[PDB]
Amino acid sequence: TYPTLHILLQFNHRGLEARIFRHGQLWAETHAEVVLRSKTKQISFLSNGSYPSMDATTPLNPWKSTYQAVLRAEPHRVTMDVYHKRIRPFRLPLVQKEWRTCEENVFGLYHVFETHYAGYFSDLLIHDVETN
Repeated sequence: TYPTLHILLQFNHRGLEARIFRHGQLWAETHAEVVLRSKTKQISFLSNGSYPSMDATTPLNPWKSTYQAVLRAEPHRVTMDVYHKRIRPFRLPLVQKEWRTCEENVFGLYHVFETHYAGYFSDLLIHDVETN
């Protein structure tokens, strides 16, 4: 097996929304209080796992900025590649991260993601899945 998670990330004026997919099924959701309008600050947060100063929530000047994180648990490493909008063949990842660790399952693979963004995401709301 290879555990894989696809995480759709939306930055908006309300914060950062993570939707976690598993074989194309929405498996889990979480939210973070990460309010960042510019692409530069968003990608800096995505790379570093944190950002020092958040922007103001402005419901009259809203925004929507979307990224996709792809996590793979290869036999002797975990990788995370983050793509603008979604993984496509014409575009390359904005952020590349790698860890010398073995993960058994999607729950461990999510823990790696959550630990890179430590302190930000609330606990998972999880949904019924019908695998394959």
